[PDB]
Amino acid sequence: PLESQYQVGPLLGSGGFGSVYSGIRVSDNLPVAIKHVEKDRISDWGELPNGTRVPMEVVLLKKVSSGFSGVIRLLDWFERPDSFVLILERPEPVQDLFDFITERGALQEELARSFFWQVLEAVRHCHNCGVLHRDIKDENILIDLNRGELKLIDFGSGALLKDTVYTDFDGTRVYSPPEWIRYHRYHGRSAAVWSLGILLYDMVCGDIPFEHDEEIIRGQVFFRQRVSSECQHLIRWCLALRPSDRPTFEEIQNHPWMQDVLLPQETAEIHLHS
Ligand SMILES: COc1cc(-c2ccc3c(-c4ccccc4)[nH]nc3n2)ccc1O
Repeated sequence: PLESQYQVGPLLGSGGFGSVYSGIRVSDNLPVAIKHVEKDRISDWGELPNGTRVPMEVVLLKKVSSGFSGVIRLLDWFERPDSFVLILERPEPVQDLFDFITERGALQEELARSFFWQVLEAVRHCHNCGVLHRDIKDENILIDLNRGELKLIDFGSGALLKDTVYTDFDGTRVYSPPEWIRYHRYHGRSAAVWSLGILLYDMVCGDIPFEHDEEIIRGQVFFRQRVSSECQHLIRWCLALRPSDRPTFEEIQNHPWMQDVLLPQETAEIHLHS
């Protein structure tokens, strides 16, 4: 039982990530996070080996929880009469990237580079395990302050990665690409590159570039902060209106702006205990 091996605590973020509470694995006092989702509110279901009917979030989580510390890992899960319970890693201390940027404003390019590199690595990992996140944004990224490591969270809007067209989407609209707004269809990788474009802009500029469908459709990027030419090119590239014109992950990590990133621990020593 859950009440048996974990000591449940208060809600986290007052409903920021939905119904997730802080907890402790009582056997070793491991900090965990405990997410509840009720069956009635589940739109997308999956099948686990051995045929157990389970929310897609769990299949995706099982596939990406391999020990790579770029994504928050699923330690365990339980089924209850009317809901499901997830036990997840809880970094300590930790801060959400959205709150980090809010408090700090536009990040210095050295720091945005380290962060953005880590996020790419995490997304590459997901794709390699057959998972498309679909909700990449600052709110879904945690910072492990001690180690300077970023971690992806919230795979609730995710899908199995496929090479064919997607026609559904339940993520954040201002992070969605022109194809979705205009046609309600997209391909996984080029849409993910678009959202990464939005994310990077948010990091260097302190906010998102588009607030309405029309701004997204137009694809004009105005920079309100001082941003290097190299970084501007990368952002404008990811935010190409035509999916085909967008870079591949390899092209992004080979971009000149991306060269000579800091190691996560270096990043923490320089920027996190500033
Ligand atoms: C990796 O997959 C998922 C992860 C989460 C999620 C959310 C908040 C989390 C915190 C935390 C700890 C302290 C403060 C704030 C957050 N720690 N670990 C978390 N995990 C929720 C759904 C998912 O599918």
